[PDB]
This record gives sequence, C-alpha cells and structure tokens, in this order.
Amino acid sequence: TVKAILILDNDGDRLFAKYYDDTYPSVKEQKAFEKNIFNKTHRTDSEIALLEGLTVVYKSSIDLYFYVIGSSYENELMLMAVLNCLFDSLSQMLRKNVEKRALLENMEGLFLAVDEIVDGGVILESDPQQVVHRVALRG
Repeated sequence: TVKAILILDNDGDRLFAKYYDDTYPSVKEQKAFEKNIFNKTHRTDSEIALLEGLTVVYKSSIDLYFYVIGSSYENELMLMAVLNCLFDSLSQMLRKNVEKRALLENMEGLFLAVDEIVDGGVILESDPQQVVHRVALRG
C-alpha cells in the first residue's frame, strides 16, 4: 500500500501530488507535509527515510524530487519498486531527460503512468516497460 506519490520541483513546490488515504486531508496539511519532506531531504539517486512517521523512499533528478510514501510498517523495497517504476517510466517517455520542463510538457503521460502503477493505494504494476506500453494505449 502506497499512501502518497509526490513530485516536487527544486523550490519544493508541488508539480504532482496524489494522496490515497486520509492522513493529510486538507491542502494546508498536505502542503506543510510537502514542505517538511522537502526541507528534510536532499539530492540522491535513491534514499529511504522515516519522516513524519512514515516511510519515504525518494530520489532526485536534475530539478525534480520524486517521493513514494508508505506507512512506517511497509516493505520499503515495495515502495522502492514503485519509485523506480515511476521514474524509469518517465525516463522512457521523456527521452532520458527527466526534468521539470519536459515533464510539464507531457503531464498526461505522468497522470496515466501513475494510474497504471497504483490504484487507490494498491500497487498494480512495477515493470516500467509494462506501464509505458499501457500509457501509449490510453493517451
């Protein structure tokens, strides 16, 4: 189970957020959480942390920070598989430039990919090759 997927820009500003349960019901609480996460994280190719009582697996590209968040009890490799599948699906779709400019140019790609990976918090698919194939079929 995934509780959230976030992509923040280099200023910590939300490019994409999806929350799958009621942990952060208001937008003010979500944005505060996003700010806290951002301020407690840094550039990396892949890190796991407990933050805010939750398991956060995350990674950065040149100007984007990608987080996949689960409960404090979750299998953290499952959460990493989501994060890799999302990132690697984008890498294929963005011709290997995973950056704010390219991603904003194909946000539907992004939205459809996340919907192939997670459905209401349930992890449906961790192979990015599968995901990109299905996004191509849907838009």
